[PDB]
This record gives sequence, structure tokens and C-alpha cells, in this order.
Amino acid sequence: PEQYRYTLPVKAGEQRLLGELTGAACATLVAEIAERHAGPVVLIAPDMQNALRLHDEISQFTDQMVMNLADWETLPYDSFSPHQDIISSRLSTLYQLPTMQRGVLIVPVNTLMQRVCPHSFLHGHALVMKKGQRLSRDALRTQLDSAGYRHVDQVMEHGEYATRGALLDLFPMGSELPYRLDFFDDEIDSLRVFDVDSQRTLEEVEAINLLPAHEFPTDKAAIELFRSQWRDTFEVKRDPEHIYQQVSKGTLPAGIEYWQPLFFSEPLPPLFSYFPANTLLVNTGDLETSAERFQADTLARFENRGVDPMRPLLPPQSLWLRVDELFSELKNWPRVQLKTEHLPTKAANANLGFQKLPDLAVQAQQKAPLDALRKFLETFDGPVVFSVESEGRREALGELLARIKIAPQRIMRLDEASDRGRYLMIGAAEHGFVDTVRNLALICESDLLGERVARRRQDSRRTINPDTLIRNLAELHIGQPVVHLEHGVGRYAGMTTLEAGGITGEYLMLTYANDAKLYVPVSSLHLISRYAGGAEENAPLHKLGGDAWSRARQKAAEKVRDVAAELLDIYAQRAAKEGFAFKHDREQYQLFCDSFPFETTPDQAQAINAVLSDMCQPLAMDRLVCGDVGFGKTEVAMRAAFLAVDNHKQVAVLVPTTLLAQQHYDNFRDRFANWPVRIEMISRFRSAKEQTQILAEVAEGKIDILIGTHKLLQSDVKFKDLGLLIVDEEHRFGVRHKERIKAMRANVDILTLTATPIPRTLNMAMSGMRDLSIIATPPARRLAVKTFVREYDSMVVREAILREILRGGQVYYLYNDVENIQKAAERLAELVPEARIAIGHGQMRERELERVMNDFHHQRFNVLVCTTIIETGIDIPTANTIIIERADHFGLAQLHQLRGRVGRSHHQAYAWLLTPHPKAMTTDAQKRLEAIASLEDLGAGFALATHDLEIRGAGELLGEEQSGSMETIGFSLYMELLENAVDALKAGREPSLEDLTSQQTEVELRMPSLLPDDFIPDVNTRLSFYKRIASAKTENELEEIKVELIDRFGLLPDPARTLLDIARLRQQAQKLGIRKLEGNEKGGVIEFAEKNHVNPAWLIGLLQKQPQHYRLDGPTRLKFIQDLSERKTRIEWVRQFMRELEENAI
Repeated sequence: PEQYRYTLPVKAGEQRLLGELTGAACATLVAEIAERHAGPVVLIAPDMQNALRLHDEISQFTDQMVMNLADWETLPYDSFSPHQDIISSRLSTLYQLPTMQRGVLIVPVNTLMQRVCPHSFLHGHALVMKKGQRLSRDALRTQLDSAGYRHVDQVMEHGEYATRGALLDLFPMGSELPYRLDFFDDEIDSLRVFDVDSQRTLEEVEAINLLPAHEFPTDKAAIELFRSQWRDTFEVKRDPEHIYQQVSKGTLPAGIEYWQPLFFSEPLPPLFSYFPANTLLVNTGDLETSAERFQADTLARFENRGVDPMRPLLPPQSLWLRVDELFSELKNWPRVQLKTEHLPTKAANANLGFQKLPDLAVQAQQKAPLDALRKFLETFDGPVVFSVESEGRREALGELLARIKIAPQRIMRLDEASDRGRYLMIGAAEHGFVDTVRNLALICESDLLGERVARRRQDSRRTINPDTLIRNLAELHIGQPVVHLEHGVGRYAGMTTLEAGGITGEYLMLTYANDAKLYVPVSSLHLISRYAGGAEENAPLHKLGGDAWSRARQKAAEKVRDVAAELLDIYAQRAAKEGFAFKHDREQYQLFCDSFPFETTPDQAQAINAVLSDMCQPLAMDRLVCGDVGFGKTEVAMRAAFLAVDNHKQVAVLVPTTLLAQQHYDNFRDRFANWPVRIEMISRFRSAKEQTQILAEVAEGKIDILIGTHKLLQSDVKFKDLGLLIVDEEHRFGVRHKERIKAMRANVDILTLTATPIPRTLNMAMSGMRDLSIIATPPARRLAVKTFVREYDSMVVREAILREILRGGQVYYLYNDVENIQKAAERLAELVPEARIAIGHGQMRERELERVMNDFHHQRFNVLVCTTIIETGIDIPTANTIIIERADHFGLAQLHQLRGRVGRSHHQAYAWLLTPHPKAMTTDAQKRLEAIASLEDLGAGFALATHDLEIRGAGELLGEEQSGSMETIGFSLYMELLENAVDALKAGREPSLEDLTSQQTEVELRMPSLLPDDFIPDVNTRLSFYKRIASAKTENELEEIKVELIDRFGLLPDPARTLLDIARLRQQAQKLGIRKLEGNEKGGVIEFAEKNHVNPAWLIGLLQKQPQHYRLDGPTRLKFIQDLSERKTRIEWVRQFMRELEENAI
């Protein structure tokens, strides 16, 4: 009858406690408490941990606005400023808050106690701009400088704006995405949104709001104000590093935000000052415990960090509220309190009917795995609603529920749930609850399949193109190894501007041996490619004009053919031999899978089905799968074996080292735990006697799965019916054994595994030569990651850990490995009692892996001590600070590999490469470090190193012999020869298809052909376009590029149109022959190729009707005389002439 037990509070200090709630309970409650209340709802969260998890949950049960006031995520009086996306987010929220009419906003007690800027600030320093305002570009540019934005070239992050002639790109603080203006005679023409990666313009827009670029003014005034009030509060010092001194010179020190006060005359108000009048607060946990713990750490830091003579600190009063004022302010608003525990019948309380779901998990042991769920469903009256995270997970339920004759009906809003209905809604809800009050059931995947693991696979956000960076040499730094087809491997030296026949042209400088400097015409850039070899440190330095190259370029083609051959007949042969089909049985299979309740990656499943199929076809299988150590990469091998044993066939698994064997042994035992499958291992961990007693059981057919070292090769092991061979990391067994392997390979299906992945490109090539399935490592993204190189200093380690923990994240802690990893763990828990340490042993078993992953998803542990790089490979998304105790003994290879393990979009991630006393460090290592210490974010180098890696993988797949030519000419060209040698050996011809050499076309019209300095100032940016244009190949590729240019830099100069146009002629030139075409003021000279498409009837008819315009010169040239006095005329005619030439061709 009353819609509910509770009634909403309306007056200051009026609580309305609600009790006995469980899982997605609050979630759904805050959602309701938001729909019945004309006003806003500020949901104070006890810890940042909860809030972030809350935003996604509440969002499931409402079409309302679920918002979040972000926290600086820095440490009180930190040495780091907030990350932009955080400040942008805040400014957005504060700015809108007062006019907030409906919805939810989530604030951590942490953040709520922090003081905000005066609402005078935002309201006043705010501005707008529309489709046609009277603001000149160079004006706004100055305005932007006052607002405190930064002039940049590219404009990638919030708070920046860039200049490029007719255009203006800015990423305004209150917005989600950046804007590209474009002006017209002092009047702003249009406004366009644009992607920072693409840089292209997406949607068309008509308006833009412009908030400041900080939560505190930076204009001329502010700084004078800052100086004053400073002098008013602390002593001053000349020293160039004193905050005063710095803020004066127009510089913004790092921990500035904790000085916000001084940028204002007024005090900083209490966040509440922004809450609308009809705002309703909502609680969780007990704020007072939290609120006090913070006040304690704030004060704690106020004394310790308050010693730097260059950074005197402000009193905690100016920045934060007292636990008193917090509740003092808190008393002014009505506020529903949410509690889990049962409530005592006080009239102002409620006690919503919510209970913990039954025990519905799946049991792989029981002969009816899903009956708990089956009977619970045929024993319920009300609705069931099954919650799922992805539209790809919804699919998983179907496959699951189908086995109990249930195909749920989709809801959207919970209200659509009537009786006996079985519903399913897509949402972030972790796990269920029961609804006494209205008898409703909510079942999330976790309640049904153990417990999820926290990883999200979409990267689209910031994906760095493997191609781009390499195909277009996008971030080429002076000194990096470059490759010229004609000469070899040099080193980028920059770009210059020289003089030809009185026409300025641009050139790419490349140094070679003995500082021999080669100058490359921008128009010939197509003969250039970035060096690839997995070893950047070691790159050939060919001598310019030397013989070496031309040779190496051949030796390589030689080997590449041998390889393409050896493979091609071997694949062909195995394709003509009869093997063994394996049947399958979808049912038996599905049951095995029961013992693995986890979502498989798409790359992954692709592989499983791939491996399974090859097994079911009447031909011996011989696949290779290249993945990582992500939770579940073992599943392929697992399922492979399940299939061979379900067919009563023994399985052998070879591994390089015992530790691996053991690991493999373990994993197998735990995977087939619910099956009568006998498993055994032969390795150092077995005396001779036992080896004997085992091999014996093997011959008898009593062992379904044997696992062993090379010792499994040493002996002449007899199997009663071997059908599957699984070799892990074959590449590292060593000559003698490798042979013994290809020997134990015939007559049986084979499955080879390996970590090191392979390049996408080398994949399409192999198709038909080697069966391969690749489990790609998620793309490299451009993420905020500050890297530091410090000498071990515990106070750093400590603050470092702390800083992550206070934001609800975890920390990786790769260690030295001198002592006992168990002591290091203690030694660190002592240092940081606020934290809780876990350990991560090498060769983690899947079981260990999921335990650690889960514990971390439940904040159960917030620091993980590691011993190896591979361990740091674990998948934890909230681990965004990685510490490396003895970083010195690691190569860029690995650092980078480590550096990237941290990182979350819209948030700052850190990495502390720790070192020893300068005298214990190797001169080489020191320089190696300082190099990375120079990187400000995770961009190129990482994505590039990710590339190198895949190359070593390539080397491994093909051979130490191939890794050589790969290292000698550059993976780029190697694949060039290969892709060729293959297509060739396939069609039936021969590899000497050294056709690789270009038509050597040269189309010069004695006019400027280039991208002008003041059109595209960034040298490097230009360079990319050159290569792109040089390399373009169709007429459409050049237009696309043209469009990009105009859309990103506007009006196309003349040297530009030219560049492009000539580029197009040069093409037409090839399609038609023409090994050269010079043009000038007076006419020109076409130089044709032996094989051309010039119709003689046409030419001869041209020679006679127009004598004074065309004369032959030699059996190959054709001179032409015309009035090409003006640059625009010349080009026009030459194009027209090409047109006419091809329209008559033969």
C-alpha cells in the first residue's frame, strides 16, 4: 500500500536510516532515492574505492545522471600536480553543480572535506564562443593564455591549444573532446570536434564553453596577488627553486595545487557551498572513522613535509575542513544513511527486505552441475533477472541457461519484471541479492560461476598503430637507425633546405659510416624505412658508396628463398598424408569446460577452435600458438589434451626446463581434477627407479598424459597409442634435441606453444607454409606514465606506495632477488604498515594467478612483490605504480616492457626505476636509464619496443639463420623480400624476382615541391607526410592525404598542391613508362622506358600536325616546346599531356 517502508528526509539533520541491504542493494536504492525527489542526491562514499565501483552500479538501475566529483588523487602536500582529465572533470562538475536539478553525484569523504574554489571564480572566468563571434584568432590566443592554457604544436591533452595558420585547435577544460576552430576575416567561421589521435575532424558543432585551465587563476593579476599573500604568510628567498620565485617567473611548480588558497583573497569555501537548495545527501559506512583518519594523515603530512625551506606549507585549515566543520556543515542537509546490519525499530528507520542469494554456483563435481540453479528456478514464483556485464557475456548465459531449458526475456529497467518471468539485464552489477519486500531475484555471473576477474579488453581509446610509427616514421628522433634501399642502414640526422636550380627543396639528412652524410630528396623518401631489428642498440652502419650492402641485400634474398622452399614442400607433404580424426562430442567438451568458468578472449577462442579443428581433420596437425601468460593461455593446451584423451589416446608434453615441467604438471593436475585422467611427469624431480616404474606404466597405456624434460627424449620411451604431442617453447631445446624432436613428430598431431608473439604481417605471409594461431598482446596505448630514476630511498618507496593506496589502487614491486623474497615482503610491510603485501613467485600456476588477481580486485591486498618481469605481466587494471628495486640490470627491452605494465586512461600512472650507488652502476646502464627517464608518457618507444619483441619472436619461428639477415637489412625489407619469395614460389616462378627495385621515376617541373615551414612547423610531422605521399600508390591515397592536410592545417599552399600533384604525375608516369620527365619555362623532355605504352600513330600524328611543339631526340627521348612561363600553366599542360598520352595508350 504505501509505495515503500521509508519516507525521504527534508530538513537539516533529518536522517532516515535504511537497513539490511546486501550486494547490488545500495546500487538499486540510490537509484530509486534519485527518482522520487525533485532534487539532486549527493552520495557521499566512505572511500574512493567504493565510489568508483558505485558509479557503474547505480548507472545500471537508472536513466538518470550518475556523476562523480573526482579527487586530485595526489597526496596532501604532494610533489605532483593533478592529472589534467581529473581537473577538467572537476571544473566541469563544480561549474554545473549549483544548477544541478536532478540526479546523483558521488563524493568520497576524502574529497568532500577538501575545499573548493569560490563560485565567483568559475562563473566569472567562464566564456562562450559560437558559429560567428567577433573574436580575432590572435585575440583568443591571448585570452587562452590568460585562462592559463598551454601553447602546444599538436594539442593532445586538456588545457592545450595549438596554432596552424587559418586554424586554432584547443582542448577546453570543461569538455570531453577538443575543438578545431578555423577563422575568416576576424570572424570565427566554424567549430569542429576532433579526435586527438586521428587529429581529423569528427562531428560538426556550433557552440563551445570555455572554463579556466585550473582551479585557480593564472593571469597577470593572480600572480601579483599570489606574491603578496605569500609575503604575507612565509619568508621569501632568492634561490631559483623557491615556490615564490617560481610562481613569479610565470611558472607552475609541481605540487602547487596545495597552495590554491594564495591565488585568492577570499577563503576557499566548503564544497557544500555548491550544493543546490533541494539537495539530498546519502550515506554509506561511517564517515567519522574515515573522516578522522584523513584529518590525521593530513596533519601528519603537515609536520613532516613542512620542513623544506623552499616549500613552506599552509595550515590544514586553509585546504581542508576539520572533522568538526564537516559534520557541522553536514547537519544542514537531510540525509539517508545506508547500512547493511539489521536496524532496531526506531520510528525513523526502515529495514528493507533484502537477503543474500542462495548458493547457486555451478559444481563441476556433481553429475548435475546446474541443478542448484535448476531447482531454485522451478521452486520460485517471482522474477529472477540475470545481470550480465557485456553483450558478449549475455551470450555466455544463453549457452549456459540453455542447458536447463531457460532462454530469458530481456528487460532494460527492472520494473518490467513480473511473476514467473526470467529476465536478463546488461549491467555493471558484480553480484546479486534477493528481494524479500517484493520477492525478486538478481543473479549476476559471479553468483553463478565462482568469481570474476577485473579486466576490460577495449583499447580503441588510445591505440598506437603498429604500422604508422614504422611505415611513416612518425616519431623519428635524431640518431635512430634508418634504412635506404639503395645504400643501407644510416642514422637520421634531420631535415635541411637546400638550393637546386634556384628552387628551394627539402631534403632528409641521413648519416652513414665515417659521418658520410647522404641527402635524400623528399620525393624519394619511398626508399626509406625505419630500422626494425630486435636490437636498436646494435645496428649496421653501412659505408656510403660501399659494396657490403648490395651483397647483404642478396645473401638475404638467397636465404629467404631457401626458407620459403623448405617450408612449402613440408606443408604440402603433410597435406597429402593420412592422419587421425578425433571426433569431439559437444557434451563431453562442455563439461570439461565447466572446470574453467572464465571468459575467453576472442583471439584465444579463435585458437582453441582452430586447434580443435586441425585435430578433427584426417591430417596430422602441426600448429603453433603464440600468446602471453594471461589467465587462461593454458586452456588451448588443456583442451587439446582433453580431446586426445577423450579418444583414448595418450598425450606427451615436452618442455625445456624442469621448473616448467613441474608447473605444467601442476596445472594439468588441477585442470583434470574432476576427471579420471592419470597424469605423470618425468624430470629431474624423479629418481631413475621411479622413471622406470613410470615409463613402464606409459607403455602399458596406463598413463594418459606424460610431461617431461628432454629426458623424455634421452630414453626410448614406448607409448601404447600416442596421439598428441605438445611442445612448449621448442625454440630453446638445443640442436641435438631439436632433431630428436622432428623425429618424434611424424605420425602424430603436434602442437607447439610459445610466449614471444609474432608480427601481424608475418602472419598472412605464412598462410599456407606454417599453420599458426596468434593470441595478440593487447595494443600499446598512449597513457600517462611518469617514469623516474632515483637511487634507492625508502622514503620514496613509501610515499610512492602510499600515493597509490590512497586512491584505491595497487602497486607492483619487482625486487632485487638478493635475499629471501619472504623477508623483503616483511621489510616492506614494516616500512608501509598502512599497506598489505602479497608475494608473486615465478611460474605462477593458474590457481595462484586467479587467487592473486581476485584478492587485488577486493582490495584484500594492495602491493604485490614480484621476482621476474613475467610476473609483472599479470592483469591488474588498478595497479598503476610499478617499482623496480634494481632497475639498472635491465635493458630498454625490458624496462619499456615493465614501464607499460602500469597505466589507466584519464589517470596518472607512475614508475620508479630505482638504482644503487653511482659506483655500483655500469657506465652503459647509467646512460640506458637516463634515456627513458626522459620520456614523459607512454607513447612511441613502448609501442616500438613492443614491435621489436614480436620480431625476435619472428627470428625464433624462422631460425637463427633468418634472424641474421633480419638484423642485417631490417625486418621491414626482409618481410618485403619474403612476402615476395612466397607469392613467387607459390605461383610457380622463381625468387630472383629482384623486381623489388623501383622504376626510378623522376618527375621534375622546376617549381617548388614541398611542405612549407610555416604550413607544418613540426619537422617530424612534415616528414611523416612526405613518406606517406612518396609511398602513396593510388590516386585516392593522394587525395585522402590531401583532405587530411586541409582539414588539419587548412588552406593548401602552392608548394603543397605542387608536391601532391607532381606526386600524382610520377605515378601516371610509371603506368605509362616514362623513366623521367623534365619540364621548364620553355617546354621539357620526356624520357621513355623500353617498355612503354605510347601509341606511335598518336605520336607521329603529333609530330606532324604540331612540329613547332614536339621534336624527337634519340630513340628514347621526346622534347616538347610550349609556353610554360607561369608555374601554374606548366603543371596544367604536363597533366593534360599525361591525360592525352594515356587516353591513347596501347
